[PDB]
Amino acid sequence: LYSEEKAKLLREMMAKIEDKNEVLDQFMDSMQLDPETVDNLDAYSHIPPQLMEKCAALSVRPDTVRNLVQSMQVLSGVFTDVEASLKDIRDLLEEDELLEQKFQEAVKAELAEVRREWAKYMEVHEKASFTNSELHRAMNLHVGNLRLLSGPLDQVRAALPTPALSPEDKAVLQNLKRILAKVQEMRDQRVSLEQQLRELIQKDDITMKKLFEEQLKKYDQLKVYLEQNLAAQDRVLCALTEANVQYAAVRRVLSDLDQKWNSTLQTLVASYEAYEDLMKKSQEGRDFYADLESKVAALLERTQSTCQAREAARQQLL
Repeated sequence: LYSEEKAKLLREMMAKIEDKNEVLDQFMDSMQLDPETVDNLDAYSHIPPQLMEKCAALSVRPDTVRNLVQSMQVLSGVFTDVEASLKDIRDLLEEDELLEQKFQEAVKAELAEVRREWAKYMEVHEKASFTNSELHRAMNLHVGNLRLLSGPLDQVRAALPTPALSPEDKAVLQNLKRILAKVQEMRDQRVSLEQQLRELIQKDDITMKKLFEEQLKKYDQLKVYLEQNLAAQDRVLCALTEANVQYAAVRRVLSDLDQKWNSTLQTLVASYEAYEDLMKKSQEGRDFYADLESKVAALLERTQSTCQAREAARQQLL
């Protein structure tokens, strides 16, 4: 009979709180602003734990970059050596063709096999070259980062981009977080006063009927506090929207800085995680081209021997 009056008072107050909260949420969500402001600033200067983990892990095996680069050195040397031997085989064969035509104007089997093997190894080198150039491209892609993670930490941190906000921008941000703090305080106060109202309503058990006009007076104070809370919103929203206007540009800046930070970090992680593959593919190249160099050097020997034997067999001229 009297709980219905309290339920009415509570209903009115909850209607007001719900409307105001609704508009507030529309503005706040429309501004992409949250009391957990995405200004970070602190984050930009702190090396990510996972990165420092990777650095410390590289400090236990300091022959990473060294062994990789040296492997690529050997590989390159064998590469150009193979090219040189192939060229020498070609030259010897063309000289033999010349001498054979001269001899034949004024007057085998092994030679054909040699020529075929030469074309064969020329093609093998041709196809492997793509693999090799891909390996060099990966080397360029990752070696610098692998060398950065293997060095001092201050350089790893130096690689990360940092803000350079003018003092004006700093003031703008501080004002924005001040107003956002006021909004948060206002919301916490709103929920707190709500719970105080519910608590006093629930425990208010009473025992002509004008007594209601007297016993409902115990809510007048909480109603004053709540009206003050709800009526202060429009102004703090005006201030917050003005500050946000002054904040759009710094938002742009710090957003681009965020994405650059993340891209840098991701590239460094990618290089660290690619090292192993780099090493195994470099070892594969070294094996492939050590064997190929072996076969091409043997072919060169047999070419010299066969062309010398042909030029010697041209003794009919004696």
